[PDB]
Amino acid sequence: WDVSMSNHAGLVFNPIRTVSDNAKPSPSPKPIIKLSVGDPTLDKNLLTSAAQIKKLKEAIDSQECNGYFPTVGSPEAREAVATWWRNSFVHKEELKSTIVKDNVVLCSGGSHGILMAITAICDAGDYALVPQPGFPHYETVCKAYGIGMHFYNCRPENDWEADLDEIRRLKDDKTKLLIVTNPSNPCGSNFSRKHVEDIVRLAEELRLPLFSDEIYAGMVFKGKDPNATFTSVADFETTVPRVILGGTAKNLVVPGWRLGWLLYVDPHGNGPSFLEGLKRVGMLVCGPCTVVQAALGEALLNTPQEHLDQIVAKIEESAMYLYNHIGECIGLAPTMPRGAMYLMSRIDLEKYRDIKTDVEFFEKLLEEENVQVLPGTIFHAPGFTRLTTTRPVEVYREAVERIKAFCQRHAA
Amino acid sequence: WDVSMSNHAGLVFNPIRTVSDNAKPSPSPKPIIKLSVGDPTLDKNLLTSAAQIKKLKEAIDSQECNGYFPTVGSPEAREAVATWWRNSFVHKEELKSTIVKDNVVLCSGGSHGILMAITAICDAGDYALVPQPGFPHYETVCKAYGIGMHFYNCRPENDWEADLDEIRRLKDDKTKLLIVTNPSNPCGSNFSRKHVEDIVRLAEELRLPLFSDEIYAGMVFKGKDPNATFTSVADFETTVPRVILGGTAKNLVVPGWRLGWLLYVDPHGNGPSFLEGLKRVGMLVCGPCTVVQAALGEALLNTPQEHLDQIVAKIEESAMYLYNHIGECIGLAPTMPRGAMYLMSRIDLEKYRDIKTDVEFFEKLLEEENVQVLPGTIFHAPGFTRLTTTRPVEVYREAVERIKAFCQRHAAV
Repeated sequence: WDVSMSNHAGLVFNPIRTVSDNAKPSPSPKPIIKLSVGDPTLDKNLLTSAAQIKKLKEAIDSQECNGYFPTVGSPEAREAVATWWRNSFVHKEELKSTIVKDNVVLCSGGSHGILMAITAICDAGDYALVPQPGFPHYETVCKAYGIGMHFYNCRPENDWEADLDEIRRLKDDKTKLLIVTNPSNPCGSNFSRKHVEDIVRLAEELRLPLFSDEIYAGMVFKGKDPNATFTSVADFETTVPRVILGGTAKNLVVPGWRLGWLLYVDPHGNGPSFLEGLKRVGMLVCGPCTVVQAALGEALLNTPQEHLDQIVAKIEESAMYLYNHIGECIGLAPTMPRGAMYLMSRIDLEKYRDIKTDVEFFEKLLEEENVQVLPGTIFHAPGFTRLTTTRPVEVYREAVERIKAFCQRHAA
Repeated sequence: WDVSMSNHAGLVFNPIRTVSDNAKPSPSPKPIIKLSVGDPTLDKNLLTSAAQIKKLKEAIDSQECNGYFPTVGSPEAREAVATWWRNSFVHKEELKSTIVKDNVVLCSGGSHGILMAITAICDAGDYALVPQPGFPHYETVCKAYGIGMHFYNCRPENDWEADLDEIRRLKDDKTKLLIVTNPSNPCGSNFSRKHVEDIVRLAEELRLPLFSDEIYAGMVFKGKDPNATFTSVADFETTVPRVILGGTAKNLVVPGWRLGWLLYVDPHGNGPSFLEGLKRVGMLVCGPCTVVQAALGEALLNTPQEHLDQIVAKIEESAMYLYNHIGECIGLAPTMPRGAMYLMSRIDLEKYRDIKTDVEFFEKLLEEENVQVLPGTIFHAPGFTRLTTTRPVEVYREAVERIKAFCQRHAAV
């Protein structure tokens, strides 16, 4: 008997889980404080809309939403996605007619959407432009499908904006896709209208289709500036074929319902094969849970904008509290979180005597204070650490007290 | 601007969708009758359990089931699958210990389960042994990943049993997997215990992990033979590492909920890479809907057997109506359905004057009587036609009448 795994399976790696699963249990007799899990439902402080809950129960009770829906998603669900994106993130009235239900492909959460978007257009040997720090799943898909990766930087000095010139010099004859993430995981950044327009213009110039992971669309803190807003790559006049990832996992706090979508925007028809590929690849898995698709119209169009706003407003409160108090710990210099559910902090390793790496920082902090953060190395950001900002303030107060004490202790 | 789809996306093909979408709208005024659609929820004659739906609503209201669950599935859901399979299809007492929750990997319906099984162990250039007539998704996944297929025959004359000597003659050095389906789509067959045991023996002789698609597990008619029973590949003492596909899509008639599972069985530990491959491949998509997973304990372990049996009993009544009347049409010689939701009928094309293939039969019957069946060539079985059997008896009474007219009209004297 000589049974081995495939090479395809052999190449599948999720850095976040590897570090998590391999974390040694802490000897410290202190109730663990996890700050590394990007799940917004952990404390029951952020709830999903009542409109969504109610419709989901009615679709189940009607017994007419249990059959097979088309693999791309039901017409009704696809129209709700088109309508919500149009109304919410498309401000120029002339571009509103470019967002249509027929260019919407449903998927089984964000990870499936990513898998579909990359493998619809890239073949083994082809290259994708991926951000760093960046959400680890782009690399997970590329590695397993033998797709090359060119990492372009997002610099903390410029509020995590992308190094447009680095993208420009890296592009080559094998590069078929440009991936951007905004708002960002793990940076917690929110691109300004100018920076998004420049990314779109660069794609145009470079002749690259654009995959924009906009799953945190609209989750922008408005407390420190009520004029702050989200800029979708959909709100621009351009000849660039764009594929936008959206979903309800983050803004409606139901990530386990595995509902997300791919929105293709290409009014001048420069990449119709992209959309065709998306439909082809979706036929391997066959779409998301139909009963959840039936509730989507209601969830997006019948949920008051205030419910969405209050979720973000609670995050902001915890994000701002965390940012203010983390700075106070020897060696930790936080970047300002503008939205999403994360806070990225710089670790000044020279201010410690035993700690030499961001990974080492993670390891010792967990071991001594039973506080779990993620090492920036996982996201291709040595020297930084990722913290979640979705837990109640009371959790961070306790956690920062512990991080402080540990920081003072390892100080040089 | 040169945006071209990848080769992977360009190799993805679904024969059922192609035929259905390219079907010409019929000129006949008679209301359309579709016997081609494999969805059991169409007429609302088959309903899912109250236990399942209730727990689903309770899980939603609780709001403790909306977060992330491990990608292999929640422990509770994995325990329910292990417990329900042990309790239903594993009869030898000593073998019950071999079915455990840690060897269960949840997935997003059957289609996803097949994708994970085939790509977890086969690379481009490797071959898999695939049945014919067979469920198209095996080929869909294989063609798309550049995995070669050795087709083995399931013979109509032997009750659609797998031709074991042809399997043995096709196995080669690149062959990494043996795929079996039972009960079958589209044959409607149910393997006797004896035939399943030789499938297991042959898998052992060729040293090939077995992937058994048992999504219709337990859906066997008990009206002709009351001693009839489903025999899962789990119920045998063997060295063969087995991956079994199971789900709620067919027995609990909720296919759209996208819930299925892979059950790895390998007590002598001859292929642990296979289970690991399953966990790996699943990290790309990240599991099924958590709210659906949270209702699975209740669905399998709290739905009375009477409900499951009653669904099969209604399918059986429609299946037996179809079988006893389809044979009255000139040229249609039906094989007998033992389970699942399908009926496979032979088409003796020599008995007609204008009809040469089964695709012609499909098109002309559609064009003239507005009755849509599936051409057997889709499943790699020319000269046959697949009919669904889950619709009410009234649909078959009118459909047979139109087909009998059609066949008499094109019959060669």
